[PDB]
Amino acid sequence: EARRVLVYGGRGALGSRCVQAFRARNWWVASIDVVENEEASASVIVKMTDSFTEQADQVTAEVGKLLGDQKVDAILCVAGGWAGGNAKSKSLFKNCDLMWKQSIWTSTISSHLATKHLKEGGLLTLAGAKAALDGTPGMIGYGMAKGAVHQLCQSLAGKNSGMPSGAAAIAVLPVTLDTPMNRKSMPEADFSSWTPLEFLVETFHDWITGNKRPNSGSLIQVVTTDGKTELTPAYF
Amino acid sequence: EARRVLVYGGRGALGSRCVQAFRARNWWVASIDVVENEEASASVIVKMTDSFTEQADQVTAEVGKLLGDQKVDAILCVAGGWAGGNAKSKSLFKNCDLMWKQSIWTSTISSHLATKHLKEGGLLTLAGAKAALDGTPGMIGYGMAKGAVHQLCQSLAGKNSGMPSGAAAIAVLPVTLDTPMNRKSMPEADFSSWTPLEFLVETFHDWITGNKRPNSGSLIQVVTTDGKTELTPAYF
Amino acid sequence: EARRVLVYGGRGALGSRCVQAFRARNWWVASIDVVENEEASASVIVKMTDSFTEQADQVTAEVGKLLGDQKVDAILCVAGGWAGGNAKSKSLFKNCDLMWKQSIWTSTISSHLATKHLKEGGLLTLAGAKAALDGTPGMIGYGMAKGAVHQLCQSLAGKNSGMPSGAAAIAVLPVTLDTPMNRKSMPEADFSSWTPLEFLVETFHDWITGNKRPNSGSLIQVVTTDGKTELTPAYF
Amino acid sequence: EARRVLVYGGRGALGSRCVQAFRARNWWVASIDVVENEEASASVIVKMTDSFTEQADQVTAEVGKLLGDQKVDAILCVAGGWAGGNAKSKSLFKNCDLMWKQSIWTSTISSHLATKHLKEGGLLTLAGAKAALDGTPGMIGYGMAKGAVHQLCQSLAGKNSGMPSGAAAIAVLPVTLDTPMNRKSMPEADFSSWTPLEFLVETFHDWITGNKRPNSGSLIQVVTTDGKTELTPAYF
Ligand SMILES: NC(=O)c1ccc[n+]([C@@H]2O[C@H](COP(=O)([O-])OP(=O)(O)OC[C@H]3O[C@@H](n4cnc5c(N)ncnc54)[C@H](O)[C@@H]3O)[C@@H](O)[C@H]2O)c1
Ligand SMILES: NC(=O)c1ccc[n+]([C@@H]2O[C@H](COP(=O)([O-])OP(=O)(O)OC[C@H]3O[C@@H](n4cnc5c(N)ncnc54)[C@H](O)[C@@H]3O)[C@@H](O)[C@H]2O)c1
Ligand SMILES: NC(=O)c1ccc[n+]([C@@H]2O[C@H](COP(=O)([O-])OP(=O)(O)OC[C@H]3O[C@@H](n4cnc5c(N)ncnc54)[C@H](O)[C@@H]3O)[C@@H](O)[C@H]2O)c1
Ligand SMILES: NC(=O)c1ccc[n+]([C@@H]2O[C@H](COP(=O)([O-])OP(=O)(O)OC[C@H]3O[C@@H](n4cnc5c(N)ncnc54)[C@H](O)[C@@H]3O)[C@@H](O)[C@H]2O)c1
Repeated sequence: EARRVLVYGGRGALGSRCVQAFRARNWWVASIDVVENEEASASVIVKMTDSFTEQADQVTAEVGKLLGDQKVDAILCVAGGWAGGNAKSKSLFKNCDLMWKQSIWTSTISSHLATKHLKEGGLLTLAGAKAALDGTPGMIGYGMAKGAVHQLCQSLAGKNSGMPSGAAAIAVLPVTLDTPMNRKSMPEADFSSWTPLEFLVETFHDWITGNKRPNSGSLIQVVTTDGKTELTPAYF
Repeated sequence: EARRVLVYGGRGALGSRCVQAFRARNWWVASIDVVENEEASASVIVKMTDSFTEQADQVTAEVGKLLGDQKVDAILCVAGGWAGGNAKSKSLFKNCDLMWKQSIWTSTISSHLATKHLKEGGLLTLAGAKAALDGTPGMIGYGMAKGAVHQLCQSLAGKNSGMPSGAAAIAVLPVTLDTPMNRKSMPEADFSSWTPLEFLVETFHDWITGNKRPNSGSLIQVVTTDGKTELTPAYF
Repeated sequence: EARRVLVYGGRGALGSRCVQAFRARNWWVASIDVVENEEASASVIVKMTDSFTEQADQVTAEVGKLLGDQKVDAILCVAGGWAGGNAKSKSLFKNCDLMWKQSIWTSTISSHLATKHLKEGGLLTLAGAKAALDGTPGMIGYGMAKGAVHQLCQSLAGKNSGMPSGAAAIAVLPVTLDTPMNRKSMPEADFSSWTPLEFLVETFHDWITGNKRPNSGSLIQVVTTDGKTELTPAYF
Repeated sequence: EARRVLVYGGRGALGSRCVQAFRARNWWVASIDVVENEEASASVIVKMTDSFTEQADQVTAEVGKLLGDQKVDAILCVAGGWAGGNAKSKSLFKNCDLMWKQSIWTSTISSHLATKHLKEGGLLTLAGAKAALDGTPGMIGYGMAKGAVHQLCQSLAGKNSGMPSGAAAIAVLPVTLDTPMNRKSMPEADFSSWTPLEFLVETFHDWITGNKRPNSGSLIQVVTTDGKTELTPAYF
């Protein structure tokens, strides 16, 4: 059930594949990002600023004029990334602002675009990370941004949150996805414990089209061991 | 057993009461807030800026000079505030920008200053909220903020976080505090279910001065019933 | 407010999604169909027979054993199915026999169990159709099978019926539920007028957890215009 | 203006009287029922079976053999009966089954026979009931069955049901007919209200001979107050 999709983080490794395969199946796919994704039906360009309200208003404004009264089947917020740093760090403040702008800013503008552009029965997927289900001493910024996003699921799953009737919020919780960049930077890493980008496209495919879709509020873990990926509930 | 205290959020309702209880015991108290505290030993002024890196680098420069080589006993992060609104509200991006600046920008800089300026065995307290242990649909922004602080507290409590030996990070999680503004906003409320500011200040002295302090990464729910307040832990 | 639910029709398209969401809500869901449902907490297997009292006594008996002295919060009766044909049709006697078996046999056994097994205050939902509120000249068996279910919903709402005190028998009148088979079967159709199953699962959830439940003997029309689904009262 | 007629249920209280009277007129009258009516020109005897398709294929092929190329002028389907019991009852299933057999099966086979045999401009009359225009809590099987017959009658009045051009299907809906066994089961009732079979043979005869005929799909309530009996439209 799905010929309309919004991918926040459209040019980034996983979002890019979601743009590629939903077009291979003739869905209209649109990419919200800091750059244009030429393979998308359309791209919306996010404005670099320090003002959350200023980037928030320009993005919500231009998805306004692009969709008009067209609702979407799914918004997949897959924007995100990584920066390390413990609390004693040099870089703690540079990385915290990078992380907050990458997951807490993007998941909050997407949530709003959900309450306005999203179908009843539709789907908002949020980008969590399983590291954050506990203390992340070595990456304050990361854990904080993604633990914020897991609390946000619980809230959109809540009575009177703004989510369209029958639509759902599901935070996907990876350990390490498997991108060319990750392979380049973490060379001697067991790539067989990284999830393939395709298993998440496959998963958003079943979920978007009613197939075995998990309750709103759901924090779904994605663990790959030796090539085999597993989806497991986490409870907040 | 303690004498040197930082209060982040020093001119707020709990912040002022901490300067007063402690100043009148002849503790050295410095206040950090966007304005001055004439009843504190010292005042650091927080520069209004949308740049988290602007403000952090500043507070860490000014606190860093005040203290020089003196390790303080306890840093109390009691900055904060409150703003409602679900994902559909029009003022959401503004109300989220406030709640992150008051609760996410301030609890992070205080985690940083604690790795740099805190005594071995000393204490950092962060201000969380019991409401955000669950989903907060009627207040998207506020539960992201406080949800991120409960996660930060788990992080500082762990291996190689940056905290000094024997130093505890503890999050206090109130349901409602008895303030003049709560009275004036929720005028027809049952004020006996509110936690009196004085309970927390009596509690901050007990944990500060060695007597009865809990573990680092403790989330301590603060609940007051018919004037009687008990404290009970939450697990993450 | 509901943990125990019987889904008469547990393997069909809508009743299936009801065993999924409610077991993921850790409710006790017992499927009642012509085949076991492996996701349910229980299965009563309806023995195929041209004798009404044989199907009706083996179901009442197997469900009567399965629960014993326990009462259930709800009996969702979503069994039904469809076949066409006018009064001249050579498939008339086959189709008619199947529709009266799928909707009158199952509605009358679900009634009877509610009087014996529905918790005081509980829900029974019967499966109806918007179509059958007027004449159905192209599907005689169907409009005559649903129309009898609409008249049953009223009799249950009547004084001295057997219905448990405080309980409600509500009927649901859909035009087209969006489902797998309807997209494989009706393929150039406008899906924007088709109800997403996830909206009826959420509604069943409201009505079962006491929230916005309509009165007993209500004919609720479910109608989706442009993706927005609405519930309106029909009067018999 | 009419001389061949089938009387379905033709051996029962109004069924017998339509035979006797249309015969006093010399109309060729055929009686369908589970015993032969020796007063009519030809009697079909319905096989007592559980399979709807077994009985329906047998009654259709016997009426079919008897008439061959002959179109009839009016099928008066006056078969039926009565049984009590609300949804909690012991006898619920037996009587539901009996009432479906008597009033739902018989009426669906009449309708298939009118499309095959009724003349253009001819008449099909179905036995409905005032009681079932609303809920019937004490008699669940009876109101389901008669509620099924009211719907069928709008379906047959509709476009391409298969009814011969100009023909009509009109449901008659009594409160109580004055019958001998009604006098035995109800010995003290005010019979001045019990409609007399006679008034419906008088009326069937007018409708059959085009005199003041209701439109097709009309539902005629028949209410007798104290010696006059009025026919008034009911609506779906
Ligand atoms: N190895 C992993 O990729 C990995 C590991 C753990 C968790 N997950 C998480 O799941 C999600 C999917 O993984 P990913 O590889 O696609 O992340 P990613 O880093 O590859 O994608 C980042 C996207 O965010 C965009 N961008 C950055 N800030 C933006 C902003 N404020 N507004 C609009 N665009 C912005 C970038 O242009 C980019 O398209 C991520 O959020 C990630 O943190 C992934
Ligand atoms: N009923 C309540 O007031 C209540 C209930 C539950 C939780 N809390 C939480 O408990 C804590 C203390 O309670 P409070 O009522 O005294 O709050 P408060 O607002 O009265 O005091 C906090 C002070 O922190 C300052 N602060 C805001 N932004 C800052 C920034 N960017 N840099 C430095 N300081 C900044 C504000 O100026 C304010 O004066 C807060 O974290 C609050 O959210 C309060
Ligand atoms: N588009 C639609 O699917 C649509 C439209 C209008 C109304 N409805 C009505 O809403 C209800 C649910 O829709 P649906 O698509 O899920 O129906 P469905 O046909 O897909 O499912 C009916 C299920 O109940 C079972 N059922 C049939 N006879 C049974 C019996 N005698 N004993 C026990 N179970 C029996 C069937 O085996 C099947 O698993 C149906 O009753 C249907 O009539 C559906
Ligand atoms: N008090 C009333 O007389 C009254 C009230 C309301 C409605 N009506 C309805 O009007 C109709 C005619 O009135 P009635 O009193 O003469 O009913 P009746 O019981 O006296 O006669 C009905 C006849 O239909 C036959 N019928 C039952 N099963 C049949 C079958 N399987 N195949 C063919 N025919 C079958 C019965 O054998 C019987 O011969 C009935 O259906 C009745 O329910 C009558």
